[PDB]
Amino acid sequence: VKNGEKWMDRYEIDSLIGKGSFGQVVKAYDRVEQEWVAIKIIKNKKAFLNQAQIEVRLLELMNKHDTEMKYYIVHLKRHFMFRNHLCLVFEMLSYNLYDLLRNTNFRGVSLNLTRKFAQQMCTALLFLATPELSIIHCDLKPENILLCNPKRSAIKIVDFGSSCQLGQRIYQYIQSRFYRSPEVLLGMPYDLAIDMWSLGCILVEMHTGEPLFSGANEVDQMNKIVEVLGIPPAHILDQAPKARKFFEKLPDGTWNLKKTKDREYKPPGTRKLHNILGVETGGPGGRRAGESGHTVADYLKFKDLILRMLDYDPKTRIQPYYALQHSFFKK
Ligand SMILES: Nc1ncc(Cl)c2sccc12
Repeated sequence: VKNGEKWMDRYEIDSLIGKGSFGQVVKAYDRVEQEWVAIKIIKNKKAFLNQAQIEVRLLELMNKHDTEMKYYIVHLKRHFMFRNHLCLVFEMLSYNLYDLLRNTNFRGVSLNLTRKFAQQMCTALLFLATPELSIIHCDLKPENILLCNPKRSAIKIVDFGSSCQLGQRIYQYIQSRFYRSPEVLLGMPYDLAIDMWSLGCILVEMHTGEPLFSGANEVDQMNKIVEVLGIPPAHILDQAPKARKFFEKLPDGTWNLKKTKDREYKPPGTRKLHNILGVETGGPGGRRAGESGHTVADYLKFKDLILRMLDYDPKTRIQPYYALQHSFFKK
């Protein structure tokens, strides 16, 4: 595909926006609606297609509801088949929250702009919790969240390439390693709560500039989580099929971390979030200090809400509705 190309008397190709594992996305001009659109083209094999067909069904299912909460999700306009390649057409958006982080030289955005991103994102999760919908994203992270307009702070979610309805699971190795939840590490079955774990991890990083849990492999990842939150509740490890990839059971019935050939890893639960945020010490690297809106009383409300998102037990973890009513959002 090259600049100039006309497709079936309607779409005029301009350029490549993005690559992917699924195929290519492009910038084209529609002559019926007379507006610019983004076209995502699937690679021509039996494998990507079948998943794509699911992506389309899940998007259409969402277009049918018309609530005040569906406006935090990218809008799908059309789909059609051409030169044996499934093609999806969406509205144009701006750059993503990773580029944004990279333009601060990884120093982070304000608490006040962090709050505005969290509010919008808790709303989108509450929309997918609609009983007649019940959708799990399975791949939340900065790259998959886009600004609506480069002048403004409105956002929307994209890439429903891994998504699945409650009780329709295909794979067990899902999510991006940095944003993977403890139940998926322990090979247990998953519901909607895994997307709320990812949000916690994302929000911390948008204020500090660096990831919360940056593992180089599955064993590395779990150890950087025990550093902050300690050993998980016994009742959970006793059901988890891959609990002995990370821990050991004792005669009385208590668990501990496994052996390892030693220059890293602090003791369980001693890397308190308290210092990762710099609550009583003027923010990350005390870079705020002078700055107004970054008072100690506002920092404790952020700390409390993050720690409700990083509960090990997914039955007792906080849900979209109750998070929108937290003291951190109160005026
Ligand atoms: N600019 C964009 N608008 C919409 C979508 Cl879905 C995508 S995917 C890559 C860039 C981009």
